Amino acid sequence: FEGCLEYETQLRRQFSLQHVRVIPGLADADVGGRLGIGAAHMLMSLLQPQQMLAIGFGEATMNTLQRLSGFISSQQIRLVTLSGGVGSYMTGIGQLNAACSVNIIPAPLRASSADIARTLKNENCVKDVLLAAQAADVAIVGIGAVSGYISQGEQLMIGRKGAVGDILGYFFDAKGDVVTNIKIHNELIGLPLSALKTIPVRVGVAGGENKAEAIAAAMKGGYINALVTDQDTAAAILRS
Amino acid sequence: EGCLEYETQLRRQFSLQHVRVIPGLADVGGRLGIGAAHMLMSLLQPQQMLAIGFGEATMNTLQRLSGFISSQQIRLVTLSGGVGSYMTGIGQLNAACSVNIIPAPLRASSADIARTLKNENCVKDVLLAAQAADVAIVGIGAVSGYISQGEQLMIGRKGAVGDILGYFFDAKGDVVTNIKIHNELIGLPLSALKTIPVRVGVAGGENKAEAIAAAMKGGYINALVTDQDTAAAILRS
Repeated sequence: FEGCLEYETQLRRQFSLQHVRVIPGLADADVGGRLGIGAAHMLMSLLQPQQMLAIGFGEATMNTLQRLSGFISSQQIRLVTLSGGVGSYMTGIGQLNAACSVNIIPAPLRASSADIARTLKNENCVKDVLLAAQAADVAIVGIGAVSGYISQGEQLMIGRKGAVGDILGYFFDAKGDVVTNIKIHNELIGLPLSALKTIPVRVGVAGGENKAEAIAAAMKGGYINALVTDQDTAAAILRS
Repeated sequence: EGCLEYETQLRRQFSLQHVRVIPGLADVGGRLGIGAAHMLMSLLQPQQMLAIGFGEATMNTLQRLSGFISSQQIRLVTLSGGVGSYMTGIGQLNAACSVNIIPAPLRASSADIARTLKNENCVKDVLLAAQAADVAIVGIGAVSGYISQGEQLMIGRKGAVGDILGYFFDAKGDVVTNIKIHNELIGLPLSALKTIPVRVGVAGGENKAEAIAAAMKGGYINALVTDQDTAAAILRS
């Protein structure tokens, strides 16, 4: 039969990934903390001293930063937020050393209207951070699945419009294309997915079998070109 | 030293609640941080809320207060936008500390944009939290890069002597009313800061005496941490 190493090889070839790690399904520990540890080990090998790491929001990325905090200080890694929201990055940034360089988009995650988001993106202190993010060497993001900032109603319509998952709040369909008649898209302050693709090494950290279709789609769209996930999710991706 | 005597005079002359005057007597700003952290350690009860301004005296203070903030579970909230400008201070706390940050720039490119930003739910929520704080800790600037060299010159021409949180006031302590940066700032205005019951100003340097006196006369702070020479200067203001 087949195990984690074989799932890594298959994922790597099937989605043309640059790096993949697949962690075993059960252990004496919950998946999400173990995803963090694994994403952290992958980033430690990928990042060179003084390089720049763009970070998304969410529990998996915040767990990852925690595990990476020592390497971040020791290796002088500069962190930059991929999205607005400020406070949503504090569980991961809090663990860092005071001398660590962190560049934070000083704006909300989501504006109340598209005109307001467009205004805020043009504010110099925000535009500067958006450019810095797009220029990073490596990115780490979570991946949400349609299976705080979005109402129940919006979530239901996002799904009716064919979204399967999101990165940074931007929703894409089963083929990996951004769903284009979704209003939240034009209201978000951070980097759009088309800009995220500038970053050369884009690591998704995500798991739960429920997320298989979203993770697959994210790779088919090109948004991530490296993956950290778990055994069961990997299997499900491969049959997607 | 003559420190207790300056404390008494300052307290009486400006009707202050608490005052500390540190010896003259070389690392001034470092010792003001110590001073103001000590004052805050005696004022804050467990789980109370501290509103913080930006600048180095305040960020210094925060470093020295960091273990008190953990063990007494002090909740921190930013008085202004800017985010990045608070990071040297908050980086020094651990990750179980509660820190509520205004998610917006310090200054918008126009007053309409400031006003739009202040009405965003996520900004407005933090502004209210800030105004509801138990104690505040701010620096005081003296007219003696969020602002042009050109702007700074016109701000002095308009009769400002000093600022708190980028809000400039004249020698009597009144907010200078024809300065457009005021309507571009995202944070709490000074009139709102005055809701907070204990408002501690931490500032020193003889050149700041006029600004510091004025801040007191306008009621923006009602507690002060400063150094001996500055105290002597304020009192002769």
